[PDB]
Amino acid sequence: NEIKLILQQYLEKFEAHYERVLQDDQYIEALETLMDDYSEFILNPIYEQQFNAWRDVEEKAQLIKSLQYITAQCVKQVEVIRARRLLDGQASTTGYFDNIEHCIDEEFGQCSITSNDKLLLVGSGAYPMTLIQVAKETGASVIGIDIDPQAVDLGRRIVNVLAPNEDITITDQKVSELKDIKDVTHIIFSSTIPLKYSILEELYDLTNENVVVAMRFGDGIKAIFNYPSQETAEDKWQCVNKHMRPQQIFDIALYKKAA
Ligand SMILES: CSC[C@H]1O[C@@H](n2cnc3c(N)ncnc32)[C@H](O)[C@@H]1O
Ligand SMILES: N[C@@H](CCN[C@H](Cc1c[nH]cn1)C(=O)O)C(=O)O
Repeated sequence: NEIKLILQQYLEKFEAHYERVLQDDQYIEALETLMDDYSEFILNPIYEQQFNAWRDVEEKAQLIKSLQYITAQCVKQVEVIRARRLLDGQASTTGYFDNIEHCIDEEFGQCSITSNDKLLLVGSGAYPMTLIQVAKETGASVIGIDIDPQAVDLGRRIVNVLAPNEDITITDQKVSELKDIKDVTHIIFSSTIPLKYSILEELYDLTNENVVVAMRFGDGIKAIFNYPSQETAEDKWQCVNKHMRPQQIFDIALYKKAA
């Protein structure tokens, strides 16, 4: 009940900060600072307990749902801002970016992806760290898909700056449109994708029998800055590991073939 205020305050701020950042590139610092606070807020044990204590299903669910959407748009823009800034000759980071760009290597596991493997990232974004960091680290081919053309465009330009000689392709194709989906060994889903589990189910018959999927997600209080986990259809995708990260904004669920 008491916490309710904070979330509605965040929702209003994120709504205001987003509209302001679009029309004027002066309120960037404000948005980045807001996301740095939000990132810290969801990793605070105090507010986690307060959040979990709150019950009222309908109202809470709608509030979480409303927060998921606005923060989705904010992450998109914060990536665009970082992309434009790098292209303008200035590397940068934030509390938010520093949090997530840590354990991108060991999302599947330590020394899991080899040189011969091929990773597919669903929802690459304007600043595709995952593509760049995996490509340079493992020396593997990596693909990125995004429904946003701005993300595709900037993504290609950023890849060209940071990893020009690595095998990195980004398109606006869907999993069904990908020609060499059968050769894909690893698949990462971005947390903030509302159709990620819908595309998971689809990818079963498209992918080979040795494929492994890393689904980024956030349950409980993290669900305000993430789309949560879900049950998967029986005798298809099997959750072999749920990787909770108490100091990171998103957790990881590993899916493999049932046989
Ligand atoms: C900013 S990182 C998140 C990215 O995922 C992308 N995204 C959201 N939903 C989907 C989807 N269903 N398929 C592919 N990419 C998506 C968004 O366009 C955004 O750039
Ligand atoms: N561009 C990024 C992909 C987007 N990263 C976000 C991180 C996040 C989770 N919650 C809030 N922010 C996501 O995984 O949904 C990459 O290359 O990993």
